[PDB]
Amino acid sequence: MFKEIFTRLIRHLPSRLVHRDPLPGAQQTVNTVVPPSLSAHCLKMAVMPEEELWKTFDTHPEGLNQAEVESAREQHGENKLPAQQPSPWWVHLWVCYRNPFNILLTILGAISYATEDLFAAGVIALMVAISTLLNFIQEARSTKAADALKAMVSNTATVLRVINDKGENGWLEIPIDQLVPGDIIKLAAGDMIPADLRILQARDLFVAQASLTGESLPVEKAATTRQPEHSNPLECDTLCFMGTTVVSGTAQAMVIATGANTWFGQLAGRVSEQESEPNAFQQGISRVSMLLIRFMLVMAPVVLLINGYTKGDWWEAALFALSVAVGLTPEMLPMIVTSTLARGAVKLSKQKVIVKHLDAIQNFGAMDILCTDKTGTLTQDKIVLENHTDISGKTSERVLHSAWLNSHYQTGLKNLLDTAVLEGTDEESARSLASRWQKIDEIPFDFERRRMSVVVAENTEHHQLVCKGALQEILNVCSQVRHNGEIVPLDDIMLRKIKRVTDTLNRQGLRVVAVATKYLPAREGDYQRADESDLILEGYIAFLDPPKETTAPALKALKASGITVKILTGDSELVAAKVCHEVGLDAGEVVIGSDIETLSDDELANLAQRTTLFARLTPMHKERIVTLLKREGHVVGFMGDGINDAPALRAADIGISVDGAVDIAREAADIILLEKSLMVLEEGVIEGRRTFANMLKYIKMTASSNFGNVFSVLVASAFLPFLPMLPLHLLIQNLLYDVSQVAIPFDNVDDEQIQKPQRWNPADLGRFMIFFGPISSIFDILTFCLMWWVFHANTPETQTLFQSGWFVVGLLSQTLIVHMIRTRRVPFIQSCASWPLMIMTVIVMIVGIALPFSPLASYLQLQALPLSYFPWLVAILAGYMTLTQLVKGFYSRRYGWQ
Amino acid sequence: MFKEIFTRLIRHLPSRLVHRDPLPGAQQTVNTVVPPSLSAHCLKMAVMPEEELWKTFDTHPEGLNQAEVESAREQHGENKLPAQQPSPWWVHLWVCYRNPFNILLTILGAISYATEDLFAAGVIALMVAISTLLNFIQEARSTKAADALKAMVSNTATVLRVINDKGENGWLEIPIDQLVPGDIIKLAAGDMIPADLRILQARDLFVAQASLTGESLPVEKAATTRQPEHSNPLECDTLCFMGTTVVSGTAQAMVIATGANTWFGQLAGRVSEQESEPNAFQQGISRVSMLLIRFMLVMAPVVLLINGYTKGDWWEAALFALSVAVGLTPEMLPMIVTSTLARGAVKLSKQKVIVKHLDAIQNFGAMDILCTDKTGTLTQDKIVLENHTDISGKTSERVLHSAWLNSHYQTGLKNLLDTAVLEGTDEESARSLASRWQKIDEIPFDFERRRMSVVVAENTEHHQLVCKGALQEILNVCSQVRHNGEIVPLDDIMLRKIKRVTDTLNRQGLRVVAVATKYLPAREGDYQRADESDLILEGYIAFLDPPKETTAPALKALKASGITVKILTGDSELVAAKVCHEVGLDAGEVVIGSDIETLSDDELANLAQRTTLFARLTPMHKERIVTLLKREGHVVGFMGDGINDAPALRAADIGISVDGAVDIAREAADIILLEKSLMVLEEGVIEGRRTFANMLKYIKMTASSNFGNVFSVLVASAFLPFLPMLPLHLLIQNLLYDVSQVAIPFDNVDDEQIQKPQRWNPADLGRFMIFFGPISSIFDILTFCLMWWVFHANTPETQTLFQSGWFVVGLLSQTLIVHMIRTRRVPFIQSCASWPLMIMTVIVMIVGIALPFSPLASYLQLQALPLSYFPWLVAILAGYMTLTQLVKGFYSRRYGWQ
Ligand SMILES: Nc1ncnc2c1ncn2[C@@H]1O[C@H](COP(=O)(O)OP(=O)(O)OP(O)(O)=S)[C@@H](O)[C@H]1O
Ligand SMILES: Nc1ncnc2c1ncn2[C@@H]1O[C@H](COP(=O)(O)OP(=O)(O)OP(O)(O)=S)[C@@H](O)[C@H]1O
Ligand SMILES: [Mg+2]
Ligand SMILES: [Mg+2]
Ligand SMILES: [Mg+2]
Ligand SMILES: [Mg+2]
Ligand SMILES: [Mg+2]
Ligand SMILES: [Mg+2]
Repeated sequence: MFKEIFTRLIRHLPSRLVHRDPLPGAQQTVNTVVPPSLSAHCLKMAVMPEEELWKTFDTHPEGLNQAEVESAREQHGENKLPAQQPSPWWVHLWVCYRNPFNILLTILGAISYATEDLFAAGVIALMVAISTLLNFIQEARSTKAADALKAMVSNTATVLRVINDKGENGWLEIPIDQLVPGDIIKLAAGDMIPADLRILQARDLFVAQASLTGESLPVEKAATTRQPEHSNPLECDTLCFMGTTVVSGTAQAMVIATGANTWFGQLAGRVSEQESEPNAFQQGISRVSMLLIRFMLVMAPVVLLINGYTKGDWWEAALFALSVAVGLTPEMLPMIVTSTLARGAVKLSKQKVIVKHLDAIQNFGAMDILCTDKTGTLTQDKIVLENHTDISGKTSERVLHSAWLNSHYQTGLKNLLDTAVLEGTDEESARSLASRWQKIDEIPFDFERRRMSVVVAENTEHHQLVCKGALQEILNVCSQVRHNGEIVPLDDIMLRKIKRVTDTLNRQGLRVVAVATKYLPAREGDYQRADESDLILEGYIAFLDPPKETTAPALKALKASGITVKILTGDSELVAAKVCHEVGLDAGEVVIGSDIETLSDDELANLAQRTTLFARLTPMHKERIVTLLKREGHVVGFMGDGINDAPALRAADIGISVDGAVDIAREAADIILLEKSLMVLEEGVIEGRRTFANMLKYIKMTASSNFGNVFSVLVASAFLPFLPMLPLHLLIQNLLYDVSQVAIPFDNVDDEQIQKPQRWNPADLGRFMIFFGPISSIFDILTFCLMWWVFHANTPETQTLFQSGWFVVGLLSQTLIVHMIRTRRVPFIQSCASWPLMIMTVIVMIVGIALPFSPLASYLQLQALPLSYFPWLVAILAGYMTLTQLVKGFYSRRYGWQ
Repeated sequence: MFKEIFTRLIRHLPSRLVHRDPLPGAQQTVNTVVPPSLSAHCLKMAVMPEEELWKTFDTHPEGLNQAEVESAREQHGENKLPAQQPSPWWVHLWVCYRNPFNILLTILGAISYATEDLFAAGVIALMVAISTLLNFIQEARSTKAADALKAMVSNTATVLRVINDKGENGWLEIPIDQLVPGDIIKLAAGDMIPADLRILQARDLFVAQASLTGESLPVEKAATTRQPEHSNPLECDTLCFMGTTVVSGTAQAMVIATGANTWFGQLAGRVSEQESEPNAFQQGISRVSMLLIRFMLVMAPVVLLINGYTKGDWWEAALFALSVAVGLTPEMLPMIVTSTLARGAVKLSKQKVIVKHLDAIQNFGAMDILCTDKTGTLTQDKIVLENHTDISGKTSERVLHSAWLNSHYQTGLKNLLDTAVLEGTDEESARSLASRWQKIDEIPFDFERRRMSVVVAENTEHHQLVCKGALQEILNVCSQVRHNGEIVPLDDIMLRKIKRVTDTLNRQGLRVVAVATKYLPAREGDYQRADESDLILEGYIAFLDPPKETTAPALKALKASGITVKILTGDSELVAAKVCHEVGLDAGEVVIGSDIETLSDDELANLAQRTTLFARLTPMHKERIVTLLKREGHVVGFMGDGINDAPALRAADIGISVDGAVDIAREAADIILLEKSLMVLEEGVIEGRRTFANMLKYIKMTASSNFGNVFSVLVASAFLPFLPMLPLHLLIQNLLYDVSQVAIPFDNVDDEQIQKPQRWNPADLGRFMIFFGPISSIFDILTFCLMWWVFHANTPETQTLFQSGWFVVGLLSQTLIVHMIRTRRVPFIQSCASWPLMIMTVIVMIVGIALPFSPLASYLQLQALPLSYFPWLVAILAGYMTLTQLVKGFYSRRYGWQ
């Protein structure tokens, strides 16, 4: 067979609904080294004086009004990737109609009924047009809902603009897509860079450029270029590129690039190609579409040739065969995937879960392994008990004052320790310290040395450096200690005693943060990491973060569902073990990052397979563990809300980030939780499994019933001198069945199907179709025999009655078999469908019954049915339902439902 | 007027649905001193030898089988109060039909249509029968649901019985109602006494008889009488009465009394009278019923006299006037109160809230003040951090071992301290201590000395007494301390230093529990409270109970709703203040129980009005505060789950107890929470306010529309030579309107109405009826004019058309005005009714508009309506709706909706 390139009937969904966003910010290291044309304009803008910058981008210090921003947007464009542009509705309607199947339907109908048979081909075009509008309406509604949901959780940028429209200006929050070139914004810690910026002013701005330059260390950014030599576009100290984050400090800069014009837009190579590889969901959809196309190509030509050879009317035979094959078209596949999931997403929106792109739900339904960090999930972020002790254990006010100095002047990410220190310190001493001391510089949290430091001064002759951080990192650089109120050198015995005391504190669940203070003479030169040496240790603050009340029940529910919960923390092993024991999560053996840093990939994969608590991990360690976990059929999902957690989020099959997080974590994630709760995640997982099961059920039903009808009519034409149904009748049946199925996304789901992770095998759909098709065909042949013999529809002159008869049964069959195939169990007693499904089933059955007796039946070439047909119809329906219910067991035993 | 005794048409609901349970266990001190006949049988049973007890009650040590327990139940009766017996369904149907209004309806119809007018009086009886069956069905369904809900949370008793039916026996759990006389059960701490018991065996059984004997101190209970002199039935040491609780110890006893035969059944005086005083809900229902009866007595006789004088047919006039007055009958009042609330209760069942009796919902909707205890609600019961230090502060293993000895052997109620001590202690030392030491006696928690004590021994020569409790109570009795590993006398300076250290610990949120140990020579004599003296203090265990994560948001929501949250704790003031500060609840000034023990009632009432945190309270203090809080229009609800919290629960307007609590707290409470969560309580409060608003709306609509029709027909008969409607048509209209209103309990409620506590004023119903009645009357007179002039229904020979005309619009008015009166806002845009209400409205409108064209119309004396009447009825309906919407503003401004 093969010839996949020849087949082009598949219509793929837009790249926004499925597949991850093509702009993670980092992606991968480029090899083309960008185009040189851009990295001359970048350098020029870096060195271009600020005074003439206003005229270049037509920007004023006050800001931009509505007209100016609109003109800039129209001129330059939108701050979005090209793949993120929604199609116009008329384009969407046209592409939803120009598909080969509907065009061929209309052309063949016109050809068959061109000569002296008007109103026979006009209505057959009307029916396919109604089907096309129905599909377009469903797709448009679902896409609009999904796009609205995605934009609900989007990164915001603070821009001056004009509020009063008279020049009053202010500060707003808008999604990054609306940032036009030549716009003035301000930046703070935790806010990602929305677009390429020219730094206008900066106070201690430190940003993380590891996405682009590959260096984990933060890089300074000054208002004016302090670096000596330019000609390195990425390393210029006055420009910040999109996709980077502000580690610390404050700044105000002007937008200079937007959309593809940004460095990441085209220089990173994202715009060029970068569309060769699809994901698992797209591959499964493509497999299903190819299966349906193969089925149609195998079946429909046989019917066409048989009818044409038997009756001699090749055109009518082709039209009828195409009408039969309509039910198996892949054009339905978008709708389902677009509609069902979207509905589930809406329900997730009511459960404090926002899904960015729909396909993640599949992974979100098969997340057997869940890697999370303890604080925020396992324990409350707010700390209840904190005491500022000294080496001897006595309470020290000096340690608390130094902690306040280091936590009130720092401009980095806000920490639970910083908030607790600010709250605990009394107001009077707070004012005294604020008046006495003033900031001179800042050394941000590099995350390698794990030591945040701040330099302050109260006089122009001496500077005091105060640093906090993990106990071991502080101790590695301290030289002196204030034990007993004297500056005694820190000996090995004192270090061992401190380690014993801190281990005792940790085993109780108290984390330890040390504070060190150093005095230096007045120095104009800016301080760097090298100055953090020979520090005088002051004390260690012991604090407790209580485990959340919901943590234990949520973890129990998660492990009952089958989601193996693993912890990848970057704190002390003892604290993590105590937290896991208190929350009831078994820890087994802890594994430090130093060990895994040397093991082989296979050894680490096996260890992660047989481990639950990983402590003292670098972000590279977390990414490596997440990547190596997905080595044998395991779909691992990571949950992080840090600066460096974006690579880990992208590495995992599904990334989850809390709404109250840094902007990069939200942007790179796939699912956004409105709060950091495990119970919310568990409920969302249940709902997502329900939604995926509903979509699979929809596809299976609509494929199986149509294949059964195709088989029915396939073995019918040899012994019939007329068409068993007219193509118009088949189109009516398909439209009414689709109207009935509209409510399937709202169907209930059996608890058996959502008790385990779902592994979707597209190949199972073919076996399901083959098993559940001929059951309808047997009773369709029975209906043919009933019409031919009992009711004497033996001649073409009385053909129409024949057709009408089968029509009714067919429709009702397609409308009733649903209620006996949406289970592994016995319907209506052991399980029931949702009310909307019942309502639609009743409505469609009533319409199908009334259609032969409707006045339009003569227009639709339908003849009224005699009353003797009704008991036979009921008997056939009951027999079909009973037969399928009894035969479901064989399919359950042979292969299984899930 | 007066003559309230003469009026007896009001039907009261059964005493189980409304009003508290008449068996709190304690009630009040009796003055009749019981009947002497019972307190001779009680003494005889106390002194009657155990060997012959088996034959007296026909009980075997192995237990009782199904036949024997059934025979005993049939002979003696059921373990329930007489007021708790549900009525038989046939009795319920008969009492729901023998009401005077329906009987007079049938009698007057028969009298009017006795002579040559059959099939006219038979059908008028059929309609009232159908209405009676509808009312009975609704009442029966709602009562069954409420009774099922009440029995869900009921006290259980562990009884041997027979499981295998072959004599294997075992231990079961059955609601106390099934405990027949001569049944063998076992008792544990926290289980209330289900019925009068004869103690067969007892290990250190201590029970609280303060309900009966009024003594707070626990009383011993031995298998054989150890007291010297009998003839005091309450103080006999071998019998336990119903309504008492087991403070500590274990026992196995035999049931000797059941139902009213128990001491509390009739000797307490509960059976005799004790039904004079109703509650607020019953008084409001009675006021509404009296209002409706007075309105009927004012209106209907006038119509009867006018029609009888004008037309001369007194019997038909009386029939018609009674049919008009049907809509204002109080017979609907049970249904509503029985149905609506029940529906809400069902929803509360899905929100982990179980309502025992329906009336509490009203109080549960007006609970402006909520008194609760901190632990369990404010903070999690489980404690995260605990360290067993000594006086010098060093960690002491001896203190932990003594705590394990005192917490593993005690049989009292489990404490979080006991659980934490048991878990913290290592298994090896646990086994060593268990093997080394053994119990000799026990001194339970009297709650006055606040010191639980246990005496153990490792040799037959020395006994060690170990006691824990609050720090101050332990220190008040200690004499020596093990400071620095020596037995040094406890001086004042050491006491002051310990107090300073413990206050420092408390200010951080850590509670302090001290442990004292004493040595005694081997003494056979049983130990008492007097032996707790000259104890050697060992150490104080410091533990932390973290505040719940949901506490702060739930408290914020509660205070936003208007529920003032007050705390009545019995712990240290500093700990309560720290907890309140951490959870965000403002504390202001703490108040100790010693101060309030001396203040006057008015002073204490004012203080409680202007205070939030009460610490160091006795249960009497809590009861006094709760009682004095309800001194000015305040509905105060208490939440407790302790032994002594039952009087406080009964004192409050509404009592709330958690499902996981002692049996007495659950039994005496009014609402049972499936978990100790404030968010659940807040959601339940919102739902209960919704339910009460729905019931009030139902009553207001069904009264106002009927009064409007009554007024309409009242000023209509003078200028009409025929009845404006037939009584049969009126009955049909009322039945269809009731069918429409069936779904009102499912109506949505505006958030404005449930944003504040509800104060139900029955007198407002009359003003609402007077304001919203004549609007319907104006358009009814318009309909009369339309029929008389435009359609020329000027003679009795063409009377029926007239009637039929009005019929239609009449019904539609009563069916449509609903949608424009269930608001203070504009309908269908600013607020909408629930879908079931819309469905019922549409169905009833269709039925009413189709009845004149139905074949039964001739049977119902109804004539088909000309098509010209349809635009007129549509215009009349639109005008009536618009007029009501416009004039709603005047009613809202003059009085107000809520
Ligand atoms: N700018 C900073 N970036 C990262 N960590 C910081 C920073 N400043 C201080 N820290 C500390 O370093 C720890 C590293 O934790 P992360 O794993 O990066 O994030 P997290 O949410 O705190 O999860 P944990 O700490 O591993 S339980 C933080 O918990 C802080 O105590
Ligand atoms: N048998 C007992 N009955 C009552 N309290 C006891 C008993 N044994 C020990 N206690 C202690 O006495 C305290 C009195 O608290 P209660 O108010 O009666 O109940 P509670 O649920 O603990 O609410 P608290 O303690 O006031 S926050 C308990 O918290 C225990 O620490
Ligand atoms: Mg931001
Ligand atoms: Mg600097
Ligand atoms: Mg069919
Ligand atoms: Mg019990
Ligand atoms: Mg004893
Ligand atoms: Mg009316």
